[PDB]
Amino acid sequence: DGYKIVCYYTNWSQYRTKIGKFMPEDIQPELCTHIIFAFGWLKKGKLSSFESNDETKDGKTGLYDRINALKKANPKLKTLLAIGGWSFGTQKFKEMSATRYARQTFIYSAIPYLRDRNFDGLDIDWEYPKGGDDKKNYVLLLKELREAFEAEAQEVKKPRLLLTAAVPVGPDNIKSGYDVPAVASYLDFINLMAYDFHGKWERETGHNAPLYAPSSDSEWRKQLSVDHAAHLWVKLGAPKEKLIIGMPTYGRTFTLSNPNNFKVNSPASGGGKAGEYTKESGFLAYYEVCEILRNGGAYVWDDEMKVPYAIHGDQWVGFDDEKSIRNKMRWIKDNSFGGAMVWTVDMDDFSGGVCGGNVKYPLIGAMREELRGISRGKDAKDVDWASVAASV
Ligand SMILES: CC(=O)N[C@@H]1[C@@H](O)[C@H](O[C@@H]2O[C@H](CO)[C@@H](O[C@@H]3O[C@H](CO)[C@@H](O)[C@H](O)[C@H]3NC(C)=O)[C@H](O)[C@H]2NC(C)=O)[C@@H](CO)O[C@H]1O
Ligand SMILES: CC(=O)N[C@@H]1[C@@H](O)[C@H](O[C@@H]2O[C@H](CO)[C@@H](O[C@@H]3O[C@H](CO)[C@@H](O)[C@H](O)[C@H]3NC(C)=O)[C@H](O)[C@H]2NC(C)=O)[C@@H](CO)O[C@H]1O
Repeated sequence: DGYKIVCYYTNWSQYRTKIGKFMPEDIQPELCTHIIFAFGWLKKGKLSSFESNDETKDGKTGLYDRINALKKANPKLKTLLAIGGWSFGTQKFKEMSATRYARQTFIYSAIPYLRDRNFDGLDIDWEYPKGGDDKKNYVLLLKELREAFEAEAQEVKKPRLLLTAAVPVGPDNIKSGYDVPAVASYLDFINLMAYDFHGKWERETGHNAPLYAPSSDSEWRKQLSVDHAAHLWVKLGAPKEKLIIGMPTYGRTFTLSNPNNFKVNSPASGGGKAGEYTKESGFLAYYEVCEILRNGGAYVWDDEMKVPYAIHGDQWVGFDDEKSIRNKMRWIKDNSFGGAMVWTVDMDDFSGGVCGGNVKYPLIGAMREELRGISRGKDAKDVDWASVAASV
């Protein structure tokens, strides 16, 4: 019991190079209370493997087993398999949820799939149900999943499979797709995706995950904050304790139209240049942001949003650091939410070698410290970026 620390592990992190290369054994068994494996997949309406190397076959241990092997060292650890995500899209969910036969086909495939692979539950990551049909059918899917999980638990006499979901922070997305009271009822807990609030799809800089909106925000734009989103879900009927608030170990990047105009809400010409390890314009891992800050980048703390951003030339990144993460943990406690969720475990400074404080998992370690009272170790000190990096 207590606050949850819910960590997403992404199976594509296995393909990154050099400092970016991540494997299940890089996760400390005691780091998180839950590890969610992103992702499984759907084939012919049934739960299936994303890639053959997630599976164990021919004496070669797959990623599923290597993640679940962490429970040998920490038997309290729970694992779940996520289905969906951005790549997965919506059409396969629409089809699977559209009829009782399609739903039950999925459900009775999901239970043995999970049990045979020693997963403790299923995380539904449909992005996103949209429109009245999806809104109803999503509730029906969760409802039938939950009652089938309940029936199985009683028949096999094992603890029940968990059912969770990752849900959006955009008010339009929420209203269109989510019957919040029913959704909240059928889920064990709710992974609030409190990030991607702003990014290269907009023509001005904005933070990936501001706790509060800046005052320069239009009052439409003010809805886009962690604080507003979490409270919206409560207002709509989600129990506070079921809300696990997402925390990004990444930032979103912009190229400034003019390097002299570098504050939040400054004109941008597009996304920031790709990182060496994550190789995607508009995006950087926390440890890629660290390299910037240790190589001439300027650090700004925004005391309105309670988050930092970094500038280097015309490159702008809104990210979370040990300071913003600790402050969000205090806000989690002050508001009695259920804990913190992390996207992802593989973009923290997991080696402890990149950000300079010589602490493995500085961000997630900070989450666990603040929420569960577990020290990150003897001389584990937050990097003070205001001193380490340049200023504006
Ligand atoms: C839990 C939740 O709903 N997750 C959201 C994530 O989907 C999202 O991250 C992106 O996820 C997609 C899959 O959903 C990634 O696609 C894969 O990307 C790598 C290369 O980057 C590739 O090697 C994989 O094979 C590929 N798979 C296939 C089969 O498509 C995508 O890269 C992710 N990348 C980024 C930069 O986000 C995150 C981020 O917003 O939000 C989650 O909540
Ligand atoms: C045509 C156009 O660009 N329209 C914009 C809308 O898309 C935008 O909504 C935001 O869309 C972007 C993508 O266009 C979302 O970012 C994506 O987030 C997913 C996970 O949430 C991530 O896996 C993707 O990688 C990422 N895409 C990119 C390109 O980085 C973003 O989450 C949407 N907004 C919110 C609040 O969730 C809105 C913005 O006003 O309208 C147009 O600008």
